Amino acid sequence: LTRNRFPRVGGVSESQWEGVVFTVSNESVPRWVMAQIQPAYMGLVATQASLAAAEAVAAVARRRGIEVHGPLQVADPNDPAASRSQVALLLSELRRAGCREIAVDLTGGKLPMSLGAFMAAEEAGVASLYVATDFDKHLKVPDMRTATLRQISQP
Amino acid sequence: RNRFPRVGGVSESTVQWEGVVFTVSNESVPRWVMAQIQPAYMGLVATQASLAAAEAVAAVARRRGIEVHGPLQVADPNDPAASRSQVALLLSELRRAGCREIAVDLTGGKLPMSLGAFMAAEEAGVASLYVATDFDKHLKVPDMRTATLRQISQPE
RNA sequence: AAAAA
Repeated sequence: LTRNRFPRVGGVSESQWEGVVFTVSNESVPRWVMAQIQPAYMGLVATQASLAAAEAVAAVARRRGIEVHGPLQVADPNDPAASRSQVALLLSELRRAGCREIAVDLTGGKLPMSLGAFMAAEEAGVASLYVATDFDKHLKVPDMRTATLRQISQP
Repeated sequence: RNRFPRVGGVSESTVQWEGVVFTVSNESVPRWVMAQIQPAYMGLVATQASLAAAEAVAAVARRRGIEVHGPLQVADPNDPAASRSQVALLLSELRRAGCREIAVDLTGGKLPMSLGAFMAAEEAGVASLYVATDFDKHLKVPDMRTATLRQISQPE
């Protein structure tokens, strides 16, 4: 059979990975993951609309001494194939730079961006992560006081 | 090592899928998908919070002659494992009930629910779909008029 | 809030 199999699904990581690749829609959630994981390497995949947010994340990362790859851009946030291709490129680029353990944080972007990132993570044998939060009812944004680093799959 | 040989594309057919399983957050998108695919069977996975919306979808479907399975429930929308288990059961239940071509619509529910549904679809060799819209910047809502059925993955 | 909004 050629059918895919997911032997380890779910769970929580509360720190390890030294590299993280993000799909990007906002800057605050990747900045939180950066503070939790303290990676030495970072990859970023964004859209035209979220490019500025991704550049804000990279600017904070560089001032902490993190090696940043990207932001790479996808032309269509609805297309899972473009996000798969760009995340797979960054995972390869991080590995060729010496990065060992890498995770893909697929929280940001539209669902096809996250699903393409997941497929690229699975094809590379790397873990996929998701930042679970409750919604801040009074500030109308994710409540990062509630943030938990959940694990989607560990190949 | 998993591999995804067929990723992306656009789907336009009222006869390709006999059944659709939804992860549920709202009733509007599943009702749109029902109209487009016109399935004979439907499965539904919900949380305690989205159970009422899933029941609204089921009620509409029953009155159109669709055989509805579920809603099954997951305790936590942030955990992929429960959604994966419940979608896997529904895919099996639909196959046992006579449904030969099933899709999983990933659009609804929290992202971990969708990711669990994707993993169950892949393990069952069934296709995953997404309802793409452009943002209706006038109403600050997804623009349902722009809705197109996207293919996420088509397992071999 | 759970269709990047």
